[PDB]
Amino acid sequence: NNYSYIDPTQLPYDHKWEFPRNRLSFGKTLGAGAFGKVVEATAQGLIKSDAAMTVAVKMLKPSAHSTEREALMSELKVLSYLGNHENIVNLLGACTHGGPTLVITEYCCYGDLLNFLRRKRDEFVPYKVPEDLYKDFLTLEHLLSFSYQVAKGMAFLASKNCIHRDLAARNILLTHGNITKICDFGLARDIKNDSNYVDKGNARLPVKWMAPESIFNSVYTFESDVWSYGIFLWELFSLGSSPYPGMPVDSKFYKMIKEGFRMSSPEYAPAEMYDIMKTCWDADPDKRPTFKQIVQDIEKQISEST
Ligand SMILES: Cc1ccc(NC(=O)c2ccc(CN3CCN(C)CC3)cc2)cc1Nc1nccc(-c2cccnc2)n1
Ligand SMILES: [Cl-]
Ligand SMILES: [Cl-]
Ligand SMILES: [Cl-]
Repeated sequence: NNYSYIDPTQLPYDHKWEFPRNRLSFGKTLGAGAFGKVVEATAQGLIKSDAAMTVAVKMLKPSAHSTEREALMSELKVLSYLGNHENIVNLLGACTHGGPTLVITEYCCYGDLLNFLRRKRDEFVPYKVPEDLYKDFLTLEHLLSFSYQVAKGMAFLASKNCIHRDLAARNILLTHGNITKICDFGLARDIKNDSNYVDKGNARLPVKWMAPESIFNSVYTFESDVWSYGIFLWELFSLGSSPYPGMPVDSKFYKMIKEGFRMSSPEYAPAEMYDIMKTCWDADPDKRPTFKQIVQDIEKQISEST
């Protein structure tokens, strides 16, 4: 089962979310996997004054089977259960009557964070971008803010007993004002053809982001998400590089993780952020920081840079 602690079969779908599907107008695909996709759409009458707005809509493809139909309804129940939160992609509505399940969220102006970092990598500026302000250079200040916002969103998920299990820059969205939103593409990512997912047993898993207890024992906990957040930090401060660069996931990789090999600091990581990474990758889950502790650590770093 994919729910470590919460039980979505006992969580109620709040009908306040229900939206008439005929008021959606579908546009371009934002991401697609084997069985699901997310599309841009315009929603009419979602706003009380009958102004139009752009949203993102998740739906299954005709390729989908009963398992995926149940999974999408479970996902909707979990998002409804989580409720509103500024660091999580905002649920706006859903369509459950009169057709297949549709899940409607806000549209995030700048897309996923991994591609944003790669797009901005070549013009990154560590300190002090004035006359150059119009270019919207990526700065160290932004990276610290991203780390802080994702940690705050993850502390929220943990406070709801929710385990992400695929925390990574590809599952962070960026909107106006350098604001991040944790999401989960899930079935709307083509993991079959994504080299960041690796065949393990009968599954395709994000092995380079996974804690050892998740790889070898299929254990998913608050503490295993913290390990993934450590890998996410490495992506962030390497400006979108793939982790363990040049290492295939093979028997040698699993042995090195078990033996205690860990990545060195990426080129742009402040020492105190690498400190967080190292503690997130402790072999002992009980010695990793909590997300709440990470939030307090990074908040101090941000106030000390200013
Ligand atoms: C339209 C939609 C429907 C559902 C979701 N779902 C989630 O974001 C999500 C996040 C966390 C959980 C919690 N869950 C707990 C259990 N573990 C195993 C999985 C995660 C569930 C759903 C997002 C979206 N939004 C979305 N998804 C992908 C891309 C985009 C997008 C892309 C580009 C521009 N703007 C938006 N927008
Ligand atoms: Cl469906
Ligand atoms: Cl969960
Ligand atoms: Cl060190």
